[PDB]
Amino acid sequence: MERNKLARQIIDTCLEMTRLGLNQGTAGNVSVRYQDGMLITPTGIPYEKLTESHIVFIDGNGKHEEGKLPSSEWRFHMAAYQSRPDANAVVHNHAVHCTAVSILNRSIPAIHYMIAAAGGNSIPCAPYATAGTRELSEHVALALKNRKATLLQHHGLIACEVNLEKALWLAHEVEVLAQLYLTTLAITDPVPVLSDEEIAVVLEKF
Amino acid sequence: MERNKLARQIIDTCLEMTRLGLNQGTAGNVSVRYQDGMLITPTGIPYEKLTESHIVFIDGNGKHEEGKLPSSEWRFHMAAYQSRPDANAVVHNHAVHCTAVSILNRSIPAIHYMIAAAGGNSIPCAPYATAGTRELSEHVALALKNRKATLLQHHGLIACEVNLEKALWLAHEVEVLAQLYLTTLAITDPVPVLSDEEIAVVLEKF
Amino acid sequence: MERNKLARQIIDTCLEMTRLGLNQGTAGNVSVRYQDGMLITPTGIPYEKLTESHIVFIDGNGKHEEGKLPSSEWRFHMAAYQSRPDANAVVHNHAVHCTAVSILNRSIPAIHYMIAAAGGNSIPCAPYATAGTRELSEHVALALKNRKATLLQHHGLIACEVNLEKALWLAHEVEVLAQLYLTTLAITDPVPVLSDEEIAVVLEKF
Amino acid sequence: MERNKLARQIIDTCLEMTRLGLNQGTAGNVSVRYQDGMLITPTGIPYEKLTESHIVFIDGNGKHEEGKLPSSEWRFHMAAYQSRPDANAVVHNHAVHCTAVSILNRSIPAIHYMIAAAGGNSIPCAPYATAGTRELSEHVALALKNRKATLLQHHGLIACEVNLEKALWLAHEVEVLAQLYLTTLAITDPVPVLSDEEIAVVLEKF
Ligand SMILES: [Zn+2]
Ligand SMILES: [Zn+2]
Ligand SMILES: [Zn+2]
Ligand SMILES: [Zn+2]
Repeated sequence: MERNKLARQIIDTCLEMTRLGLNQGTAGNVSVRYQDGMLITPTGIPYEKLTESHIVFIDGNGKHEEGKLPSSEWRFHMAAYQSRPDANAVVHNHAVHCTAVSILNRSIPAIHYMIAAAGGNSIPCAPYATAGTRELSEHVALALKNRKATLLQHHGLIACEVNLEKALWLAHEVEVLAQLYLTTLAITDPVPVLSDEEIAVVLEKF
Repeated sequence: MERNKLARQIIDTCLEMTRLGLNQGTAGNVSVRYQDGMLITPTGIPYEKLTESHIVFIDGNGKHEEGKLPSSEWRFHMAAYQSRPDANAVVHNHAVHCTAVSILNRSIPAIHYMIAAAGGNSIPCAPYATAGTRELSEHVALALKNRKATLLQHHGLIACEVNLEKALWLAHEVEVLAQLYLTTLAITDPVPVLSDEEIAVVLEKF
Repeated sequence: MERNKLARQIIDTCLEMTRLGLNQGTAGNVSVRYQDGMLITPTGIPYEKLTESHIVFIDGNGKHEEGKLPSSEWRFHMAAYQSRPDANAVVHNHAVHCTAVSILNRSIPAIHYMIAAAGGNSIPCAPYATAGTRELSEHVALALKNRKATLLQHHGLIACEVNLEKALWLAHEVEVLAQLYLTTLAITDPVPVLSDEEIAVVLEKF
Repeated sequence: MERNKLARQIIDTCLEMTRLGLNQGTAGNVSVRYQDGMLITPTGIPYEKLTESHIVFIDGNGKHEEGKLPSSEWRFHMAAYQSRPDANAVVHNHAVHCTAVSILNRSIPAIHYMIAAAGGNSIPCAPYATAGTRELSEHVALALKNRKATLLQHHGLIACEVNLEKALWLAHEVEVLAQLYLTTLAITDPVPVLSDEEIAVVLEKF
């Protein structure tokens, strides 16, 4: 749990995310809870040139290390950490199916039992606000109150979990659920879903 | 036909299945008929860390080896083995197109002559029941009576065959048929199919 | 232009075709014109285990070498060679988009100027006939009279050209055109096409 | 900034573009501003056999080096360079989603805040004209007046930027936006977009 071990894993999550097909338009950013703030990916540097020393520390006050530029989307990473104390890692991306559902401004309903992985019977969609603003941060903090992942309208996805492995896994799972919802929505609307009682049993079970 | 040769092939089937794009949401599980029960993948361990010694033996009574946790979906692997005596290997996954057809709760009709690979003129869709229950197991055992593969509503796919090679091959084939059905269903409904007599000739031919 | 150089290239075309995503359901077969008949891939052996000595020779009379089983789809490879004297190589596959258009039993119209690569202003779709029969062979020979590639209803694609490189390239191009047609057909029907005069200029130009 | 360093990067952009899935039907071509004209990929040679010495120089008058055949699509590369003085690199391809939007003859509207990367609130679609003609060149030069990327009806995409890295990145981004637009258009028409004022804030911000 040294700084450089946490920097290496951030980078491996960047690479793994690209290999899985979630980082298209070379748009993601990844962070971990650390000391009084977080370690996050820098802005501008392509994932493949990233080295341990590129990773930036941002404290609880929002001040970042000297001579390093944190991701341009860092504020809602900080908002996730303060809204969900149990979150230790955050994955953000512009994965295509998720972003496509976020353009319809729809929530993803319980079309598969794996929806319970993010905490309830849906995957919310928070309202649009200009990227990088205080207003975007508030909507994300309210959406993550009772869910571990949220879509952001006209934008993409945020997923948070106890470690980087699980956070990437969740992010990927939401992209599968997003693709299943768009695939069936083109055939029939609305899409058949499992009932709230059925989702309650699955939740107990997990 | 030693235990470790069967453990190696299970693992290679996991890897091959991931490479083919069927194991998204890192959800599949694979088993083989062995002695009085089966060898199956364990729960929790990511496919890439899997070693021969991770594979779990579950006997005819449903008791598993000490200190090892079998997949959480093991019961319907045991149900497949008792419903189809000729089955020696089982592949389960949550492949996207198959799962998308299973959310519409539709059977896949004879839209391509390769539908005959699973035994008849369709790929059934068994009714939803909570994952891991006795009730899910019964529906799978009834669906596999006269078919080698079945969709599971709101869930995914199960495919069984005489060996791991053929079972993976079948599972993959059903994912192609699922994608062909969803692609054409978005254009026209219903989709044109081959007649029962035409399917009967193909069956004789195979 | 030795037998084993032609066997090596067939195999490399199998591999390249799989890498491109055209050989799903491990269904393709490839042949080259040779002596009085052709060299073709064998039936049963998975592409990755294929060695030079697996390749089968079939003469002008349809007799194959002793102890080797040619692809189960060899007859329409022989039909292509007799219908188009200029063809030296044949690629057959069950590529998804192409097969999906072939289930709608539609021709692909001039939605892109690259349609001219197969000879005219369309990609025909020959009528279904049981795989491996004389009747399937006749429909393919009539469809290839004035086109270098054809869809086969409820089945897949056949493409022929002067060498293996160009034949694979053509096969791949038709799969792109098939995907473009299905993608736009789900939005609007009919799809806008280029006029016959415009296609005539492109043809002169190529 | 030697000739061979610019030739190496063109080639790496070809390869990277293929790896990303934008060069299907082996149709792209890439160029860089150089001396009084440009260096561009040659016609006929498959990307993978390309060596530094294959790259062709075309001067300001449109004369190319002796014994080398420039891409068959070179004229609109020259048109981009004269229409946008700030452009140092050009990427052209027939990427599927982009080409599919270009067959509907539609512009891509502001469905995502990343639309601002090409300069405004849309991605235009220039009218069809036979490939390789003076008329195609004029339409591309008018479309690129106030945008860094344009679709070409019934054809594909052109993207230009200050260097090869950014030009490929832009080209890829437009393919993501194209896929998001076609995915949502199949569900609802019209697709919800961000307002012109909202796009103006994003532009200031970038
Ligand atoms: Zn973002
Ligand atoms: Zn399952
Ligand atoms: Zn076939
Ligand atoms: Zn072009």
